[PDB]
Amino acid sequence: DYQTIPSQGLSGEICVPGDKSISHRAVLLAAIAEGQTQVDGFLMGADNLAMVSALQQMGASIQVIEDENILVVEGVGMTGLQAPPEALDCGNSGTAIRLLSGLLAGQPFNTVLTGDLQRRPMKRIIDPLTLMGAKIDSTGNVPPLKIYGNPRLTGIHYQLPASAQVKSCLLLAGLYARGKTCITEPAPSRDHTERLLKHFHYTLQKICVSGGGKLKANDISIPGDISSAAFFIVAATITPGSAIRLCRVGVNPTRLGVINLLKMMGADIEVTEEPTADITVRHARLKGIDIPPDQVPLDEFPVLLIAAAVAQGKTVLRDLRVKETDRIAAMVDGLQKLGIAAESLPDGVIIQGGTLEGGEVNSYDDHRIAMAFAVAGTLAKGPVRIRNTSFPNFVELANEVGMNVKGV
Repeated sequence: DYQTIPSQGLSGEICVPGDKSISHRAVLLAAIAEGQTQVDGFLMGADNLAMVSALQQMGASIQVIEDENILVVEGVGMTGLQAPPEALDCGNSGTAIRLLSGLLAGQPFNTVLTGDLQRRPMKRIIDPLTLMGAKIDSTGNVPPLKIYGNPRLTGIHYQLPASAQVKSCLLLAGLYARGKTCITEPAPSRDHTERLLKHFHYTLQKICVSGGGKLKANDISIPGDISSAAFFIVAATITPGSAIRLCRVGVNPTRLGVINLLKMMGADIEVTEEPTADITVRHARLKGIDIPPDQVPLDEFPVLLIAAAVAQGKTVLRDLRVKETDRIAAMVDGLQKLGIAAESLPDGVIIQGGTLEGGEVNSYDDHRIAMAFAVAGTLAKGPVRIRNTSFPNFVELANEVGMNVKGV
């Protein structure tokens, strides 16, 4: 159990842990490039290391210097991946299972993808991979997935009615498809895959990628995870006398949703192949807003709801994926317990700003939810108790900047 006590003000400079999505893509692309790549700021979490283990099972040369957050990867070339002796265990990483599916569909061997993920189905990536020539067995529970490598995939044009997960997977398959693979979508979506492809010298057309190119090694620094940054950003925003600076945080437009929304509420957020920046945040009073639906697709959203809880006025969004709709429900419950008049809507949510109270909330064993209520704990009139890996690191960092969190 995690307890909090009202913060007397956040201050100082901190680095947040490396970006998870970029870490995933950096090691996977580096593994098959030509030459040596050094990865700095690699998120040494369980998920990211599950990806490293899978790649090592397929002949990838990767040194893990866990204490320094570095990887020294010796690429094996686009055609250098080899049949793994056993199932690839993706543990809890729904990203690993999706990217590997895209990477492996077109190899000349069979693979089994295993993991802890069954709530999240993946017909959205299997359908298009199958059109490219993939033979994937996804019957019963998924995971596990059986992939019957098809070393003769063919490029396809595929229409996506705003999903970066599918686009990432298909760009990966496209490296191993004959011809061009083109993905068109209604509006831009996270483009970390496109960026790292360009970082490793592969050419793109903006998006189409062609099978037949060659990834070349190129050192990379993983920017801080703006999704992690967001919690400190909101903490600093709502807590009197706070002024903090988050160093080297990635500020890719496709990930700035929360920052954009906080700015509209009146937050004081100074933002000084992947754009990275320093972010300085100072306490500020917020107003409620109408949240535009196109800003949600740009994981951290739960903590924005905290910012809404302490603003003056009503905050509302009308017109989403199920995963987030579930997280919203968890926030509405928790806020209710802390004296906040919140209410779920079939199309979104409606929060009336007021005054956080001390109390108890249920985190639903979700680190993002627990983190969000830790942030609320900074301003809550009394201790907030939470019944919730990365959160212990979150705890150490929080305490260092004046956000009080005791796992006792």
